[PDB]
Amino acid sequence: GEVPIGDPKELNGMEIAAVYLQPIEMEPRGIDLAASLADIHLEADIHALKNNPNGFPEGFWMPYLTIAYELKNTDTGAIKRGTLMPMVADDGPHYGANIAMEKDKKGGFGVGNYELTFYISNPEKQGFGRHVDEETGVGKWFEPFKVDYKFKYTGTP
Amino acid sequence: GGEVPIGDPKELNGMEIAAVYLQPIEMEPRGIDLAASLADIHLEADIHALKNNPNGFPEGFWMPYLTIAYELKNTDTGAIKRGTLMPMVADDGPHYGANIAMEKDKKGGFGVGNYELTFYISNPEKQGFGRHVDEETGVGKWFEPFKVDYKFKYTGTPK
Ligand SMILES: [Cl-]
Ligand SMILES: [Cl-]
Ligand SMILES: [Cu+]
Ligand SMILES: [Cu+]
Ligand SMILES: [Fe+2]
Repeated sequence: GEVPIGDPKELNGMEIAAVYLQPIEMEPRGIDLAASLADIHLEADIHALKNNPNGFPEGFWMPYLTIAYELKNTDTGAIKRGTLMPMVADDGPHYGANIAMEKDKKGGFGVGNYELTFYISNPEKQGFGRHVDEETGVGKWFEPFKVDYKFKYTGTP
Repeated sequence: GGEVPIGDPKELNGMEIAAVYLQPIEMEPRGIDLAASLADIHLEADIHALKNNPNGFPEGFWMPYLTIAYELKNTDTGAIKRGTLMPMVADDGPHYGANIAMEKDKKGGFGVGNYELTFYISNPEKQGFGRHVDEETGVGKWFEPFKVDYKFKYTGTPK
């Protein structure tokens, strides 16, 4: 089961929530950190709100986002950064990454209080287009932004 | 509107794959597709998950990160052109599309007539989109690359 990370945020036509679960195994291999090296799988759950201004139907997954994360243990001061990758699981597409916590050879990423930040850029950064004609067009994309969560990490689930 | 349907939708590999066309559409960012003023149609592949999709996509969801090549053939004249459909969004949602010169393309016989359209579709892994494969959260293997074809009569730009 998935453990909630903080409270979700609504902005820029999107619901942006974070969860973690046990490490997963991803194909293609050699991209996501291997499950045996990780303690959690971190997911960003990002879906269109009602009346999304960029034309995405309510509830649709928001694709082609560029997303980085920053995870800070506020007890130890340890900070790490990485990027979340687009992928699909049994419960649909998301952006995810296996992450070493206890297993991080640097130390300091064990059980404790955390701050998580997502840094998110719009689909155009990856060449995704938008109609702009009168008949079928949609509005401009958001500028890059961050969202912050606070959570307690209680150990590899 | 709306979109002019091209042939009949196919249901294959856990997806509905339909083809439609509209008038040329103005797209941002500028420069990455053919300008509207230079085109006669906007061609789209309309691709969504069926129920019981074996790759974890909920019913109705747009299928993202597909690589989609098209071949458009005028069977009357012999004219052929090939291209890629690019992912983008319109007010009614995401699709794969391209502006295409028909009558305006003086390099071939792309006028009003009988057409065959083929899509060549590769799965999202070709673009590095991932899939869980662990027992707990994993999904089925991706489909191998495949083709679908449609026949339609092109009658000119919608007007
Ligand atoms: Cl929070
Ligand atoms: Cl057909
Ligand atoms: Cu994942
Ligand atoms: Cu389009
Ligand atoms: Fe999930």
